[PDB]
Amino acid sequence: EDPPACGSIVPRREWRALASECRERLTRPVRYVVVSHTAGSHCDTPASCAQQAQNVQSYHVRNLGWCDVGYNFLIGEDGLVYEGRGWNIKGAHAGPTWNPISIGISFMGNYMNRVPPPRALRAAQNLLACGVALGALRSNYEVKGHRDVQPTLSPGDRLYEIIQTWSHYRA
Amino acid sequence: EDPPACGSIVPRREWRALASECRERLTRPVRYVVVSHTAGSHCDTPASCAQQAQNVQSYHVRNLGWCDVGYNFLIGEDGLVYEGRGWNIKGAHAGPTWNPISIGISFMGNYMNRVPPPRALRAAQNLLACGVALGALRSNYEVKGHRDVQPTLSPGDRLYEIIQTWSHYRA
Amino acid sequence: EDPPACGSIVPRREWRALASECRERLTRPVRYVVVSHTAGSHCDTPASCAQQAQNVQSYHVRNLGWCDVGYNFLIGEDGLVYEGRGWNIKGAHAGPTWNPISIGISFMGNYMNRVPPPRALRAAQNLLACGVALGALRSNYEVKGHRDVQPTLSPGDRLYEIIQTWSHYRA
Amino acid sequence: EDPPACGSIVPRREWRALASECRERLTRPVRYVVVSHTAGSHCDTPASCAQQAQNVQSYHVRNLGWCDVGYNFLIGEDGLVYEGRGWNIKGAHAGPTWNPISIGISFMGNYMNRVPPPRALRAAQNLLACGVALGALRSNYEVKGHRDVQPTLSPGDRLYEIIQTWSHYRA
Ligand SMILES: CCCCCCCCCCCCCC(=O)O
Repeated sequence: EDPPACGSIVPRREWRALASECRERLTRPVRYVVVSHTAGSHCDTPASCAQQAQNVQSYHVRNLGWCDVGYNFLIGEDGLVYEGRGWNIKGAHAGPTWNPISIGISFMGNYMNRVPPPRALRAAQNLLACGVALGALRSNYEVKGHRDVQPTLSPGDRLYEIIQTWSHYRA
Repeated sequence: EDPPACGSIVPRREWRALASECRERLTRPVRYVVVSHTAGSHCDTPASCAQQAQNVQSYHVRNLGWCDVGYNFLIGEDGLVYEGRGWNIKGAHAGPTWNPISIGISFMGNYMNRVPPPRALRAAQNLLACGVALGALRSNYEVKGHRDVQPTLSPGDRLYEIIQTWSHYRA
Repeated sequence: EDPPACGSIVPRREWRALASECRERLTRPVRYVVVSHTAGSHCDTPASCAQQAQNVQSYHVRNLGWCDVGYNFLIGEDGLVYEGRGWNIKGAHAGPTWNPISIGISFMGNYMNRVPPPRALRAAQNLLACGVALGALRSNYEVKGHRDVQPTLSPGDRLYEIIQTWSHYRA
Repeated sequence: EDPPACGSIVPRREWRALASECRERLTRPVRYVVVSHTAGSHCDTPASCAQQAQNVQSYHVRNLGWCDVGYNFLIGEDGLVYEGRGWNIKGAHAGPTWNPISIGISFMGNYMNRVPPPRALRAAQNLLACGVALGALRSNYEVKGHRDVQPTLSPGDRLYEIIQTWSHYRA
């Protein structure tokens, strides 16, 4: 194995995650990346966004009864990636056919009428190349919108339109 | 576009930077990184760290008459790396002996009696790897604190003592 | 609910196919059939062909890193049909324009300078009649040579000459 | 040292190409080069090679209805390079994945058994050095055989064996 300081990520603890109870592992390297939005309150400062991650995780664990926040990684408009279940653990974002074989990253907000800052998009794309550097993703990985693999308006029309233009996007 | 990773550097235009006029180029690969502080105001939201980078640059351009902001890159307490003279333009930060044979990174704020948050440290940390991947920084680059190569309190007592504990630091 | 079962097709499990990671669906009924060859050794036994099929799949999967073997079906000189991605999943045989709208069937061998045995030809024909009965293929499906849609020698000259005479062949 | 120090290329109009209709661009500096062969006949005089470049384009444009010949450059055994879509326009040679991010150079002939002559090889390597010199290719670009990225025998065994020995070959 080879791992470097590839990319930067706010750690679980830094955004005061509840501890995870989730054990199923993804099989490296993962072929798919699925992009969603939370459809929730957006945020643009470290403080506001650590809090939002906390709120999303809190909704998933307390109300939905999930082992942890369902996303592998969240994205702030503050330009920071926030660690969910990470590269190694199966998430709960895209249903039972896609959760086993994908990494799910979710911008934090509603992207129906808005777009995310060029820094939010930079974070996400840098996260994925790091995923590749680390061997968590395949080099020939493919990105899909949430709406491609499940009946939903996630990741939001504005953002969906945006991710259609990525190098690795295949639908 | 593309790939507009790595390190996820904010671009000159995104912080509303005046254009660069500096032409002297860095002979590669670069052996040294010099870490400084600005000794300016701190900032904790991308909005305030865009304003702060703009302020530093103008001071350098309008008052000192430099071709551009003196540092190769800047680091907020927002958690992002802010492009300055970048990887290839020789900077203005460590004097005549060190300017040509090093990349200068400066943390925006005064770190005599406080530290940069871990996100600030994280971004600096990756930016440095993100520069080895390029050929910009040599694989075994040595990190120096401003006060190690010049007579200055930069980069603040607290920041300096953290820097002393990084693997690539050479007193 | 009626029964017209046309599968004298070796199922993946039986030629010990590795498991497909391919998710893209063809929509039925499919209008086009593209005939390629592997330009690899040919095999005239259920044992060699099963192996050959794993070898072809090892190339597309291990080496090239694809979700599965690229073809929808493979054809052997043993007179049998090997299930590749099957009737319902987009194959990777003929490019971005034809892949979504066709089934790719590949003869296991190099038919530049020999004709594929009559039984291999009967297998392919009967494979096609089977797809029609299933509603997998349009009753008026069109057969194309690989070289008619992509620059390549595939399916080999001798085999290409033969398919040019087929009822459903379309220049 | 000087501004343009590279390479002798037979321009489109000189080997009497049809006008290109392809407008999708590559992003310089390009990191990848894929080497194919035409698989057809070889030519060894600038008269016969201009003729062949004309044939290969006819096929790609007339039969396949493509916007221009698929390759970015072609190499004759006359030892001239023939301009295809060139440095800036995405070609058609290596599929959906590789095409947007590479430059496809194809040797005119079949090298399954027979090597390109020294002058043909010199031409291709000089072409590549020229692309780096112009910033069309990354200083550390990588070469791959067509078969390293698509399932095909090209660029032919003898020629594949040679490119594998090259400074920039990356398996
Ligand atoms: C193996 C990881 C995939 C690499 C993804 C490219 C992201 C940029 C980081 C590496 C530096 C490349 C230089 C550049 O493209 O400008």
